[PDB]
Amino acid sequence: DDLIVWLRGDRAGLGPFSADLVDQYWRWEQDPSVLIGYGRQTPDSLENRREGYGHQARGTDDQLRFTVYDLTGQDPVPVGTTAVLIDHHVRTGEFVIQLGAGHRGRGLGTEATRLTLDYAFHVSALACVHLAVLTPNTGAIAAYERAGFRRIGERRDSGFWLGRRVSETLMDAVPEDFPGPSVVRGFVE
Amino acid sequence: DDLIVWLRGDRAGLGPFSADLVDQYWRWEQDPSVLIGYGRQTPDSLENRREGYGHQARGTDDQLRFTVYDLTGQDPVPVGTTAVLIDHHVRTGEFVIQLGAGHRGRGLGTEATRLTLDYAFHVSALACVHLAVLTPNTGAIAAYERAGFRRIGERRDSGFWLGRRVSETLMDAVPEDFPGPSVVRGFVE
Amino acid sequence: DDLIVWLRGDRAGLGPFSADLVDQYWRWEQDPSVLIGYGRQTPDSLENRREGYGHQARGTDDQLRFTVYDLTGQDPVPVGTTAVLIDHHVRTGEFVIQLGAGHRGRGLGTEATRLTLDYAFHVSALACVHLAVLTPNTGAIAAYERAGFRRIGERRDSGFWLGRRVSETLMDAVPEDFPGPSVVRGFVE
Amino acid sequence: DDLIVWLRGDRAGLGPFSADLVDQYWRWEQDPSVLIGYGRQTPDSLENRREGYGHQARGTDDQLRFTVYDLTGQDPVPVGTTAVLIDHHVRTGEFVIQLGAGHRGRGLGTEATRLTLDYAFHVSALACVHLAVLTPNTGAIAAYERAGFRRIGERRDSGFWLGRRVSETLMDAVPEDFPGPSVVRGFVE
Amino acid sequence: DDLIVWLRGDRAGLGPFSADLVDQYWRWEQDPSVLIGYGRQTPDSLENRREGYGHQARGTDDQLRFTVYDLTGQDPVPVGTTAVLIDHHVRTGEFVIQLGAGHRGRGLGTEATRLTLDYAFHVSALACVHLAVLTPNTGAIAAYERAGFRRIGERRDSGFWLGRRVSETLMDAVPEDFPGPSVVRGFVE
Amino acid sequence: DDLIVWLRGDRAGLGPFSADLVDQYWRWEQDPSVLIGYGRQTPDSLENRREGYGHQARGTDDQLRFTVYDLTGQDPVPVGTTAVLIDHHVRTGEFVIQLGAGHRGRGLGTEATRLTLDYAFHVSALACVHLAVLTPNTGAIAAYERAGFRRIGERRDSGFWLGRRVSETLMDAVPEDFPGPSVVRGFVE
Amino acid sequence: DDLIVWLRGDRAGLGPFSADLVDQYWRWEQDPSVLIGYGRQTPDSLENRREGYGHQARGTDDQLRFTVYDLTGQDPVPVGTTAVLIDHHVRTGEFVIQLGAGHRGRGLGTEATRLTLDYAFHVSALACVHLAVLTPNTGAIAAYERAGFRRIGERRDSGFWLGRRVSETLMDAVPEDFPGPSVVRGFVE
Amino acid sequence: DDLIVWLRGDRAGLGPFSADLVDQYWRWEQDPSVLIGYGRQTPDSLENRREGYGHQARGTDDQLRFTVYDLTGQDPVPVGTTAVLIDHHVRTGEFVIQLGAGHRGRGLGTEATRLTLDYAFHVSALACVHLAVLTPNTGAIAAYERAGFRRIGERRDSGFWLGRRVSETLMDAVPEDFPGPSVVRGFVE
Ligand SMILES: CC(=O)SCCNC(=O)CCNC(=O)[C@H](O)C(C)(C)COP(=O)(O)OP(=O)(O)OC[C@H]1O[C@@H](n2cnc3c(N)ncnc32)[C@H](O)[C@@H]1OP(=O)(O)O
Ligand SMILES: CC(=O)SCCNC(=O)CCNC(=O)[C@H](O)C(C)(C)COP(=O)(O)OP(=O)(O)OC[C@H]1O[C@@H](n2cnc3c(N)ncnc32)[C@H](O)[C@@H]1OP(=O)(O)O
Ligand SMILES: CC(=O)SCCNC(=O)CCNC(=O)[C@H](O)C(C)(C)COP(=O)(O)OP(=O)(O)OC[C@H]1O[C@@H](n2cnc3c(N)ncnc32)[C@H](O)[C@@H]1OP(=O)(O)O
Ligand SMILES: CC(=O)SCCNC(=O)CCNC(=O)[C@H](O)C(C)(C)COP(=O)(O)OP(=O)(O)OC[C@H]1O[C@@H](n2cnc3c(N)ncnc32)[C@H](O)[C@@H]1OP(=O)(O)O
Ligand SMILES: CC(=O)SCCNC(=O)CCNC(=O)[C@H](O)C(C)(C)COP(=O)(O)OP(=O)(O)OC[C@H]1O[C@@H](n2cnc3c(N)ncnc32)[C@H](O)[C@@H]1OP(=O)(O)O
Ligand SMILES: CC(=O)SCCNC(=O)CCNC(=O)[C@H](O)C(C)(C)COP(=O)(O)OP(=O)(O)OC[C@H]1O[C@@H](n2cnc3c(N)ncnc32)[C@H](O)[C@@H]1OP(=O)(O)O
Ligand SMILES: CC(=O)SCCNC(=O)CCNC(=O)[C@H](O)C(C)(C)COP(=O)(O)OP(=O)(O)OC[C@H]1O[C@@H](n2cnc3c(N)ncnc32)[C@H](O)[C@@H]1OP(=O)(O)O
Ligand SMILES: CC(=O)SCCNC(=O)CCNC(=O)[C@H](O)C(C)(C)COP(=O)(O)OP(=O)(O)OC[C@H]1O[C@@H](n2cnc3c(N)ncnc32)[C@H](O)[C@@H]1OP(=O)(O)O
Repeated sequence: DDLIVWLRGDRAGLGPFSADLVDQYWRWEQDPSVLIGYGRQTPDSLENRREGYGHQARGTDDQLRFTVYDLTGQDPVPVGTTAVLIDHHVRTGEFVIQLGAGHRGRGLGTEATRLTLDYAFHVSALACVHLAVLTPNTGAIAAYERAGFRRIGERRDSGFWLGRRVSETLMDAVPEDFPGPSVVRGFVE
Repeated sequence: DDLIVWLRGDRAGLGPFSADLVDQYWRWEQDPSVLIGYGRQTPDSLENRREGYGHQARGTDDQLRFTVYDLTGQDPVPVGTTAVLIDHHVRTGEFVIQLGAGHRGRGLGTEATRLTLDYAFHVSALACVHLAVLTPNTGAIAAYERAGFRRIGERRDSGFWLGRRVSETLMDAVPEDFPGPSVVRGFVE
Repeated sequence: DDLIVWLRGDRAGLGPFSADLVDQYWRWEQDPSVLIGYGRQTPDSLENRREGYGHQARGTDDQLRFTVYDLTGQDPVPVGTTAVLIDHHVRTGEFVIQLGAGHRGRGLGTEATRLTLDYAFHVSALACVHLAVLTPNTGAIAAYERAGFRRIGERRDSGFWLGRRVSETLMDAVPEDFPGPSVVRGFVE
Repeated sequence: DDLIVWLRGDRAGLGPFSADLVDQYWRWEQDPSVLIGYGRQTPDSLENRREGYGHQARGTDDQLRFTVYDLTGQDPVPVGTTAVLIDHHVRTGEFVIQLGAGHRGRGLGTEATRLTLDYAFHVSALACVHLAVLTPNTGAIAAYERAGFRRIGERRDSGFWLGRRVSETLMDAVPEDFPGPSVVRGFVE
Repeated sequence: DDLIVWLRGDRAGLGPFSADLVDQYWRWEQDPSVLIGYGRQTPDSLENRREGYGHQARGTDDQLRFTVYDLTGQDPVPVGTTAVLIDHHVRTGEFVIQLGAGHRGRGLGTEATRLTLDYAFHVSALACVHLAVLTPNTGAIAAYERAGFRRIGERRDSGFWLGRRVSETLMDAVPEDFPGPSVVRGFVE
Repeated sequence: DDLIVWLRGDRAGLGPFSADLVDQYWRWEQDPSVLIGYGRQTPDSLENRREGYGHQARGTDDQLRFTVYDLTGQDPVPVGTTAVLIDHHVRTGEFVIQLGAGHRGRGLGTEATRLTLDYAFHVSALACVHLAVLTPNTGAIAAYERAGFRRIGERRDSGFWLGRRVSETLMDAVPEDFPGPSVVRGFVE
Repeated sequence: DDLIVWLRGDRAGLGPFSADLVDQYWRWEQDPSVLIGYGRQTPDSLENRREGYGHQARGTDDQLRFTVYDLTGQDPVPVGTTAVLIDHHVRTGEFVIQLGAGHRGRGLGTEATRLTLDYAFHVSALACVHLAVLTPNTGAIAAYERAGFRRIGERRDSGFWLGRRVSETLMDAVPEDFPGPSVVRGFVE
Repeated sequence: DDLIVWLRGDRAGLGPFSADLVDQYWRWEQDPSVLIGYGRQTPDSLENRREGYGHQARGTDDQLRFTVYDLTGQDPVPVGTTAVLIDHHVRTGEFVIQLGAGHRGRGLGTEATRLTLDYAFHVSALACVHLAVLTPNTGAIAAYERAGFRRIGERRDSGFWLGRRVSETLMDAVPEDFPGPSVVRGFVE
């Protein structure tokens, strides 16, 4: 009962960024695959994440932070995190996502991204959500395309993939391109 | 016995803004339906609400904060919160209200608003209580009209409803329009 | 040359909220006619205004503050102040205005309000600008109507006019109702 | 002699971000045309810019700030500012530029951007410089293309131009696409 | 389960710099053989190491710190520490390593250094990793050569070995010289 | 008379790091040629150098800082700076040097480096002075070789020269290789 | 197992300056015989020693502090303390030693001093260790001579022995005079 | 008249450590010959000496600091500094002295040392004054011997002279060996 779920899809759900899961967040974020995908170069320390959680909690006015839940089992189980950094001046947000090691390839990222778009469009009233993703990270590309993002173009020589200088793909999503039924509309009506 | 009730109506009651219910207040306020109705765009964090409760408690000179109780059962059960921000210079207040997910449609909002008007008129000696409500939120409109509010007009393009730009309805209530018997008069006489 | 002018109309102009004019701002704001029109009940002290100017200058992210200039003479002469309090979450702002004692009835308020609407619509990208004005203040009503505001309705018994309890008129303006040519479009094109 | 010039082109030059010009920087940055082009919605206050200059000066490890000079006259005259925010983890920077009101259309922006690219590529050893520009700002588009930037694509509905929701163009530049002779190579050899 | 392992080789592995092992780190670092090899002249105090651990944890942006694990047994057992001090301006790092007294000569240092090179090249995207080692410390020389380092030369009279003034050997490693299969590539692909 | 000179050679001299020359030090250090030679990527701000001078002055226990003087004229004129960072544990120091734009190629760097070696060997009693220099910086190589440094080797891919990844040359000097007469011996005997 | 031993001789050993033994250190140091031998005139208080231990632990860069162990029994038992105050500028240290009341005359001081010399010469790379000892303290003289110290001379009238003004003997030791096998060489080879 | 003189000999005198001469003290102390003689390895900064003067002035309970005066001219002229660090527990002090560059070889050091001994013996009531001097510094040896010091012995390999490891000579002086008439006795009788 402690694990609150706000948005419930068919396969995934979103809930708040609970403080009981800060060590799990640290372990997910310091996985080498996530470091490669994000492009972070150094692991962070657990003490520093524990300290940073308080500042993350205080600064919530222009930031969405969710814990994604796998709803295929009897009870929800957290599988990753999603975040949108909101710029209230232009109604846009920047989207990032990562899942745990054992939860990838099962589709949870696609519906997690779709639910994040639903929340950002229909609760936050954002006009555009955009992301930057390293070009070789093709799985994320496909997940974002099916979630509702569209390709803008490639920013040449702007990241490292396994030490090699590679481009990164810029993608964006707009409310009129949002696929599938919206859970938030079900909440309101 | 810990749950203090000040005003007791037929279906609802009002009591103080107890500190034992801060987590319940957070869970009510972060529900997506309440976020849509209020027009808030980002969830707040539990730590930030816990911190803010102390400041809310200290600043009570020009602020009413109540917990609404359902009195239909054997014991009172809290179902929502009501607040009036008081401007002592002109004897007016701004009214907001929200209930929990499972308590809507049973009428508790109407008598909660009516009791809030009774307290604001007959204890706080306010000359006018007003509110701003998004136009598509028709249930709140009907509840406010039966509680004692009257429509002023529509403020065009001043809010978002499911990402769509919509108007909001301005309403106000005056003591000479207060319907039904007053509990506070029963307290005094 | 010290008096910077950003927007130049036919009769009026807008510039920044200069620190050399804080005493003039205090004298304008403490005039009994402005106190009656705004509904403020006590004069403020010059020391307190001098202290507050620094905090006003620091907090500029969601606030417009202009000094209105009379451009009918050889050089600009400041005649009043205009302000818009911006709510970035919904792209709306609340508008207030006052002129000095000897500058009223010459039309400067109308073009000052119109230029403020031009700036708020075409630079700040606001969807709605609204105001609250005491009903007996009919001159302000006419000035706002010709500037581009439209009447919403009356909030009953929500202010004092010469000690008498009176209503206040709510007005709003939208970009599609903005009259006349826009100076900002001339800046851009 | 006080105006230091580091890079000297045919028409323009770059020098340090001198503290004697903070008021001129404020006046340039608060011009309505620059506010429209950048997409900033509120003017900043002179006191706040004066305070911020110290923090800008202290934080120079990952930030380039230049004052652009017009070298067509007998002595250099500052005409604008250029900045690159450096991300040392991936050797990339984000580029912004603005000129004063009377210096546009004379070409100074093109060589200012080209010299900024020369410095960023050949002194800072950056692999990619990128920018975000509102689509209707076509003059900046042409200036950036001739300076050495190439178009990536359009980020849909991510900015306001005169209150209208418009897209913004993403551009980037790489060392192998840098046009013309490099001044920095002349410094070294 | 508390002992996290990120990189797993055949004989060794790398994990985070856990706080539960600060006393073990102190005992390893104060061993006379490690003091001779590093060239440190005075033992450090346990209280000072306990204090320093917090500062080491906070400063992780340009520093790699690993605990090396022996994976030959049923469960991982920590045997030493490796560190890379990163200079993000030029994509280079300085490498140091020490093992516990009973774990030397079994090969763990070679694969620990190789895995550190793998992480530094393929996650941190470093172009060069270099080290300084006292010339008489021939075992470390052989371990570094087989791990992937190459000899640069000798810095004359720049260290003490058992009180005698001796030279130190400078070595470096580049990605194109990295031997053997990379674990990180297995993580990504 | 204010310009103190400690060591006087035939062409050059060394004196203390006077506070009257902090702006001249800033202008020398921010020259693009010095930034290329040192490998620094961003200019520093004058305010930050002025602040840092106090901390540089306080920390003199393990640091040599000199201003080099040209003694060919009637009076000494400062032409550059030299520094040695001392590690008292092993009696070694790291050497850096830069001259002003108009003073290079006249030989002053060679005798400045030689006098710095004389001071470091015969006053500081250092056993080894070493340096790191980018390989394409051949003039510095020749100056250091004639001053008394000897080549160790090349550290591959450890710096940028005009944006290109290049190696850097490691050099060292020992007292028994110190060429020419020593001024310090003249001071003592 | 808590009692760490670094250097192990035939009769004695040296380990770190453990915090569990601060009261034992106080009791040893306040013994009247140690006060006479050192020449201290007043006892120190236990609270002051407990406070000072933290500062002693923090300042370890130029200070050796050991606890001497008697290794004749089954387990090590601490019998005294040895200290060397290091001057890193000239590679010299000043040596002091005291044992507990019941451990003198059994030889432990001689090997404790010899092991301290071994550590100071072969780990700290000191060129000279010296001491000052009151002339009537003949037992310490003999112990120091057999440990490896040689007599310099007598500093006349520079101490008190039982209230009488007496001279103190100055002694020093150099690596080339170090007697017996070195444990540290066994650690390294 | 500002230059106070306490002790007046035939050729030299001693006075207080005036604050008007802090820059002259810095210039004397940073002369390379004084650095060689004392054995200091790095010059100190003028700001640091100016800061340290206040702390030197406050701590005068166990410290003598004099400015030596040349009394051969019409008025006293300061030529150096002398200091005695007093250990009140045993009535002993450690003596140091340096003169300016142009005042050596004229005998002023001998009478300055003799007057310092007179003050230390007959005002401070010290039983022994001692010094440590590098062995090659033979002029200081002769000056100290004629002033009243006697040789104790040589501390082997405890200093550097022009980079060479040399011994230092230990000397001491006692009241019964004080040569010549005492000025202080003339003050008292
Ligand atoms: C915003 C940024 O900066 S990008 C950073 C992204 N974060 C990371 O990469 C960290 C590690 N990766 C992850 O956490 C996750 O993989 C995410 C969040 C990127 C989402 O990836 P997934 O959850 O696996 O996508 P998902 O599981 O919904 O399925 C995506 C589709 O991509 C396709 N796909 C998967 N892998 C590959 C591949 N290697 N190549 C091509 N296509 C692939 C599959 O068809 C898959 O459909 P299916 O798995 O449902 O059958
Ligand atoms: C002040 C502001 O800014 S408005 C913010 C209001 N807060 C929220 O909307 C948060 C979510 N909603 C709520 O918490 C509650 O619904 C409140 C506080 C608005 C009150 O709503 P309710 O308590 O359901 O009104 P209530 O239950 O007293 O009945 C209201 C009447 O509205 C009518 N009504 C209910 N839903 C609808 C609807 N979708 N359409 C039209 N009419 C409706 C019904 O006839 C109902 O009568 P009944 O339910 O007693 O039979
Ligand atoms: C936002 C709020 O809370 S309302 C607070 C308003 N502030 C104040 O009232 C302070 C004192 N008043 C003022 O500073 C100014 O009068 C303002 C800012 C309200 C603007 O008023 P004005 O500048 O005089 O309006 P303006 O001069 O542009 O002309 C307005 C028109 O109103 C009409 N008008 C003026 N007075 C009256 C009146 N007493 N009755 C009816 N109509 C009138 C006139 O036709 C006039 O047209 P004209 O003067 O150009 O010929
Ligand atoms: C990075 C960002 O976020 S974009 C923010 C850009 N900043 C601003 O827009 C603030 C206001 N504008 C400016 O300060 C300047 O115009 C800059 C910095 C954008 C550069 O613009 P300019 O300096 O005028 O470009 P420049 O003068 O070098 O010439 C650019 C070319 O664009 C072309 N051009 C100019 N105006 C237009 C126009 N309205 N439509 C189409 N093309 C145009 C011309 O052919 C011109 O060539 P020319 O003027 O040398 O004959
Ligand atoms: C970066 C610096 O500043 S150097 C500081 C290094 N740190 C230290 O020296 C502290 C003490 N030493 C250690 O901790 C470890 O010995 C390390 C980290 C240096 C690595 O040494 P090792 O782990 O023993 O190397 P490793 O075990 O992988 O084998 C190295 C090879 O060197 C060779 N080798 C070992 N000892 C010697 C020796 N005395 N002489 C010559 N060759 C030797 C062996 O052939 C060995 O192969 P093998 O042991 O697998 O059969
Ligand atoms: C320690 C480090 O990190 S290296 C950083 C060095 N700093 C810099 O490079 C900043 C800019 N450069 C300088 O300040 C100076 O050039 C220094 C300090 C490097 C010294 O260079 P110089 O003072 O010119 O050397 P110097 O003048 O004594 O003469 C050096 C010799 O190099 C030779 N030389 C000069 N230029 C070149 C060249 N481009 N190619 C080959 N050889 C050259 C000449 O024969 C010259 O002899 P000469 O000039 O007396 O006839
Ligand atoms: C550094 C300074 O300032 S000196 C301060 C020294 N500290 C103290 O004196 C405090 C009290 N004393 C002590 O703690 C210890 O006695 C120490 C540390 C000085 C060492 O003294 P010891 O450990 O007894 O010397 P040790 O036991 O190794 O033997 C020394 C030799 O001196 C000789 N000796 C002992 N006592 C005397 C004596 N009274 N007269 C002459 N010779 C003596 C013996 O032959 C002895 O050989 P042996 O005891 O092995 O048979
Ligand atoms: C306490 C310490 O740590 S020692 C540090 C001493 N400080 C310094 O050395 C700094 C530089 N030197 C000085 O400041 C001064 O020389 C001092 C303070 C050491 C005193 O030296 P002086 O004042 O020259 O001694 P003084 O002038 O009184 O005469 C000393 C005698 O030494 C003899 N002497 C002088 N130089 C030499 C020499 N190179 N070799 C042998 N004998 C010499 C002379 O016979 C001289 O007699 P005279 O000069 O009166 O005819």
